[PDB]
Amino acid sequence: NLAPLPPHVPEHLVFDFDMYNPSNLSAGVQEAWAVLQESNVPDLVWTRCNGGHWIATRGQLIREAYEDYRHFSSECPFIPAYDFIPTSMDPEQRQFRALANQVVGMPVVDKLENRIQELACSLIESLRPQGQCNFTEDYAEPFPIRIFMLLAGLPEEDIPHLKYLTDQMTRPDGSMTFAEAKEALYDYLIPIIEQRRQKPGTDAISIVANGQVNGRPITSDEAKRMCGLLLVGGLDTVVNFLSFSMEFLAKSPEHRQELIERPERIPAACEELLRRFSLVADGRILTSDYEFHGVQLKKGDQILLPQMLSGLDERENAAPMHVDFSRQKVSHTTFGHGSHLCLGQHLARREIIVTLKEWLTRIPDFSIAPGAQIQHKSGIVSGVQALPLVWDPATTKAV
Ligand code: HEM
Repeated sequence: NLAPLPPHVPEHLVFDFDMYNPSNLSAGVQEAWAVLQESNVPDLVWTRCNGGHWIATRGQLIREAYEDYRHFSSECPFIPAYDFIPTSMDPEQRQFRALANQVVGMPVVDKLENRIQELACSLIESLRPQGQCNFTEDYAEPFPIRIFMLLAGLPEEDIPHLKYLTDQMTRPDGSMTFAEAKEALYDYLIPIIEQRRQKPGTDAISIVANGQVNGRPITSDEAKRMCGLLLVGGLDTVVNFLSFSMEFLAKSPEHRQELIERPERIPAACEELLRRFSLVADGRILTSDYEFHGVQLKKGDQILLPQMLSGLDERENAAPMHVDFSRQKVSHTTFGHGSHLCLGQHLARREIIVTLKEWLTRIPDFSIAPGAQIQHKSGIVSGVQALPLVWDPATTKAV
């Protein structure tokens, strides 16, 4: 479905890329997006897919647009009932982020690290003697939701229902509309926020519920909308990213062996994997008519600014599809750039590093299940549909 081409858009800039179903997704999702960086493709193009929108294809422009919040607004960040905070905001933004940093900043992640390891260990040990798993379902999906319950001081018994609600927001089975799933999340959070307003702990919800905004107490509406984002922001991104990384390690024994031999390289490897298997593609909306790098943008045009593409740009990193854990400068915008830079980036890195450290020492040798062709999916958060892995349980190390 190709939306009618707006009069202000010149035909030479038209490239009908579909962010939800790119051509040759079969070759890998990053590769599918990287078509936008072929030499015949301009730095800024218009697609008639998905309502019609601009796409910045190079890291320079992606970074610039994210820095220029006055022209490129977050009021409409998705192509093509959402009310989470502080996503859709462009003074308030700063205070909400400051409050979120209080609950997921480095000192919190540092305190949580060993608990993250103990969770990783328990999951891996549960899988280890089987000699197979679907990594995405059996390790990746249960992990970040459990980390959120730790962060937010919520009981383990609440996981199935909360997981169901967040699953309906991104992959509905039809039982709930997005609005219904969101409201049920709020029905869950509201009593807890109220309770911890009056009797706080040191968990994330307690800290949020007692925050201040513009010199007055954070409202219940503001607090639930922040807690909601802290929950959903760290689920599909981590699930899918872990899956891309493990798929790669399964298919590249030489890279796997490098991390087995030199575990001290795992933090640097994490960063290089974040670049190579970057997965988010958000956008902005034009606040006014604006000429950007020789291209006339119109007030209200949407522009896709794919975080994924900056680090894949050969102008930012040489031989960008190659994975090299020793890169001296790993340039990427995997966690975003500018005023909405991911608040969960420190927690996410710790989850990744802990996962790789524990998997590589317990199950150092694993492969893709023979005959399986790994399928990717594309959209705002690109991903791995399933990741069937196999290993010999006699090569593994028991707890
Ligand atoms: C590999 C994992 C992750 C990736 C790649 C990722 C990526 C991103 C990106 C690109 C943005 C900016 C979106 C934009 O500018 O439009 C963002 C924002 C955000 N992230 Fe993450 N994220 C990850 C993990 C997490 C985790 C674990 C959490 C929570 C614990 C989290 C919470 C948030 C929140 C609350 C925002 C909104 C920030 C704002 O608007 O001020 N993320 N993330």
